[PDB]
Amino acid sequence: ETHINLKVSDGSSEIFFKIKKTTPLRRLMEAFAKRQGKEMDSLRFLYDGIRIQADQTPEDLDMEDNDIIEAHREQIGGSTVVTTESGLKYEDLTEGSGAEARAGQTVSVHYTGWLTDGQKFGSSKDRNDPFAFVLGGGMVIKGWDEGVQGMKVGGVRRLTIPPQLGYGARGAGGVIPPNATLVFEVELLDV
Ligand SMILES: COc1cc(CCCOC(=O)[C@@H]2CCCCN2S(=O)(=O)Cc2ccccc2)cc(OC)c1OC
Repeated sequence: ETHINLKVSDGSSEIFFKIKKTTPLRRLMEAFAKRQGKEMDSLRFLYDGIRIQADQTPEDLDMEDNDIIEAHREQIGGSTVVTTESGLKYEDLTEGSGAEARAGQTVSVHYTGWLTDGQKFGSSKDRNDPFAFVLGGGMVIKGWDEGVQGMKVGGVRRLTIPPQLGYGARGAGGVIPPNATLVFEVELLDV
């Protein structure tokens, strides 16, 4: 056999590939990162608990048909996920500089949002149009009004938003179903 099938899983997104055994894994890794809107740089791919480098081939790693590659985010700065009283979770992927965003300020952000199955349902980067709103003003979902408070400019924060802080029993956009937990990465551009 010259080719094998591989599954890459990050716990949410799973993507299936068929790769020639002598092909470097770079293209597969890039494909998985692109599907999440992310750069390959912000991800780590493991096979049999060992990190894969882009130049390595399935042959190099003795991979077999239907083997699994696990995908993770690694932030060099570390990972601390905080649960709030409301059940919101936040994780500062990057901490910003300067003053913290406060309720009542108009902020400008970039964001991407996904379902817990990894499906991207929206991004400001799609129209390359930052999104502005009045923080704590009730014009965005509750999880955002709560979760963007405390961010600093240049910060990127990952919000995990339970449905009562999102779209609840209604869902939205022909994409988000009832009772869906939402994941956003939000970049604070200005406050
Ligand atoms: C369910 O409650 C509300 C929902 C909205 C939705 C419009 C604003 O959108 C958002 O809150 C979020 C965060 C800010 C960026 C855009 N989104 S969004 O979730 O990505 C919008 C979306 C796009 C595609 C499919 C489904 C949903 C506005 C609201 O206020 C006018 C709401 O009431 C507080």
